[PDB]
Amino acid sequence: AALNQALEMKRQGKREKAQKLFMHALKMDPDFVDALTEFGIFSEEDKDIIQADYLYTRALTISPYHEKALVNRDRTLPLVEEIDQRYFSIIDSKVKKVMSINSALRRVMEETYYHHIYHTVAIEGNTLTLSEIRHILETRYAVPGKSLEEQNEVIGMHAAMKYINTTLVSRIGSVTISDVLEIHRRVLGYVDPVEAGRFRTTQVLVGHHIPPHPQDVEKQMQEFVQWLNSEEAMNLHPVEFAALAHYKLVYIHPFIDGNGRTSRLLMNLILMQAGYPPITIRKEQRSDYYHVLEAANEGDVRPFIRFIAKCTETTLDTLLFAT
Amino acid sequence: AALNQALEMKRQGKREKAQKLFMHALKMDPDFVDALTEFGIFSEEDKDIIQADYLYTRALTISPYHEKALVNRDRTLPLVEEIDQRYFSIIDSKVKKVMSIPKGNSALRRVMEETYYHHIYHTVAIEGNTLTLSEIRHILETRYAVPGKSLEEQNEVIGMHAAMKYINTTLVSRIGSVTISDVLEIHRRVLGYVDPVEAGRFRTTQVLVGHHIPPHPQDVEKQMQEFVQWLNSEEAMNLHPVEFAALAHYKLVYIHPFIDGNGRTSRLLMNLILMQAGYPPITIRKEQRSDYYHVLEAANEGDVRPFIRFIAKCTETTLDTLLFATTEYSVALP
Ligand SMILES: Nc1ncnc2c1ncn2[C@@H]1O[C@H](COP(=O)(O)OP(=O)(O)O)[C@@H](O)[C@H]1O
Ligand SMILES: Nc1ncnc2c1ncn2[C@@H]1O[C@H](COP(=O)(O)OP(=O)(O)O)[C@@H](O)[C@H]1O
Ligand SMILES: [Mg+2]
Ligand SMILES: [Mg+2]
Repeated sequence: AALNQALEMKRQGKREKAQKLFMHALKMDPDFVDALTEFGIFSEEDKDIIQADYLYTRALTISPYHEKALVNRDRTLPLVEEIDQRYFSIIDSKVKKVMSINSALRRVMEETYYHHIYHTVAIEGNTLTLSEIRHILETRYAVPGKSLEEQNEVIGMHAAMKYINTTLVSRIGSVTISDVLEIHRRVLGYVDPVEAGRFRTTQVLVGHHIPPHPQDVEKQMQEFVQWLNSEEAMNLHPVEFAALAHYKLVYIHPFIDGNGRTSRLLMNLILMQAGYPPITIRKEQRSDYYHVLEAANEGDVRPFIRFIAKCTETTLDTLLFAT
Repeated sequence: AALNQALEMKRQGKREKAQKLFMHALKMDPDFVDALTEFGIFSEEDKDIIQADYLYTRALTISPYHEKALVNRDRTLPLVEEIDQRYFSIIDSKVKKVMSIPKGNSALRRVMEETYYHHIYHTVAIEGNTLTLSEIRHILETRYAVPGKSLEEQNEVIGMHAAMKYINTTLVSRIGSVTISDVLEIHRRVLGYVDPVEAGRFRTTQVLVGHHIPPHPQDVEKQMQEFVQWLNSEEAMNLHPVEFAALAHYKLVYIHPFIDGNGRTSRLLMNLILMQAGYPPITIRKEQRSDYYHVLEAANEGDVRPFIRFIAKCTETTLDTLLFATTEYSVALP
């Protein structure tokens, strides 16, 4: 198809030109095995083994026996497992330096705390500025010309964080379904006190994703918390555990609202319980954040795991910048 | 004691003077049987049989056999029961006038909206909420915050409206028993936007409320089961709607089941009882805070009649307003 033009293009370079044809052929058919497999060998020439591997894996989900994808995938499968293991051990070092450590650390933590709220709420259309958030929380006085729902999204954010940082981080034992609802009760309670702290009673669409039926939400959550307390989960790297817990909850979409915020908090609880600072997915990463969630729903949660790892690294880089 | 100075002073008039000595003797001892009886006799000379009766009723709670109180109390016990029965039948006529209006009527519809925001203004303002009626209309109509006012105050308003909506939609028209769950559902909305953890659940701690120590948090649940049993009893349905409402208001206030928002739920439950009997929702105005607490104090002390009467005067003033306002718009509106 358009693939052959990219292959001829690929020769003689104009690679930026070959990329567009590969990308266009992918838009016309994202399940085109020969385009995936050839675009992966293209991605490797640019030293992008992680993306090359993505495309060989997408290809073999569509065509399990495609020889060209197979011989490449066998090759990159564990090369990528190492590359990924390595990134995690790089994050661990930055965590050590941070946990090695004060005047300027304490100062950073606050600046950060209000910055987390600004980003967790802003990502989904909340128009409050960081100064307005600091105002709402410090003074307890409303902000002029801004909706009450927006300001109550902030109060609940702080109420929930307080509760986690005080009642759950230091606590020993199993993470319960009850804790998750307690987080949600605070997260959403000031905006919707009837729906906060209880599961979805209706079926919904979330982009192109239809989550479990409200009849199934409770079992899917019991299975989720079983997993959160499993050895399998505690044997993961905290970053991979956190990212998976974030995703798994988002996939269940147990509440009618405030799912993304509880997932980001649960993720930060998992991380903080493993001695990691709380991560912030910035407002500006919404497009990337949804692309990795889409690829995850499509079958590969690694880019989501990697997305959260780059968020983890950035958060630490920002902390160590105050050296 | 100082009673003898009033009594003598009372002779020769100088009543205003007499009153102060009676009031002072009452401040030094509110349980002085002879000062109560003499002051009741004094109150009748001014045509105040209801207050005279209060004083003889009070005296006989302290001294069951006091002859002077006793003979007066028989005279007045049932006079006052008639006077009270009569006021209620006067209120019924005014309700008939309100409920004799076509109800799609343009003038009333304006008054019903005005009264709604005015109720919220007063039910919240009575406990120090500084929001003005215009700020309340703003918060609810626009959904935008009000500058320079606390978020707690604006969330007290959102929860009142949320609760009133729920009552007016889900409970007024509903048939059957009023349950303990409905009361919590009201509270969930009333308080949820201010305290989402405590809203919809009973007190877990013991508290003081003025000079009143309510049931222990261990006892709150049984006291509420007894309360809703009473709300569904025929004894309660045989009362006049006004007396039933006022008693339900008081009984809940006495239990004080929640850590906050008790007064508001009681005023709402009171308005549910009334609305279920075909009465418009009444408003205890913020300017009546002092009187409202005095009648609750007298109730706690042993006599709930002044509280019942207080709510009846609120019922009458609400209707009077409604009728007058619906009549002013009948002319000046098209
Ligand atoms: N296609 C999708 N697949 C899976 N999860 C999704 C998808 N689209 C959105 N989400 C998730 O839904 C969240 C937004 O839903 P919502 O329940 O209203 O949470 P909140 O109120 O915290 O923003 C996003 O943050 C994301 O985590
Ligand atoms: N001494 C008292 N005796 C009986 N009830 C009282 C007393 N003091 C206060 N109350 C009741 O308590 C209410 C105020 O308490 P609260 O639980 O905080 O409710 P809210 O915040 O809605 O007003 C008053 O409206 C009144 O009904
Ligand atoms: Mg949302
Ligand atoms: Mg109060």
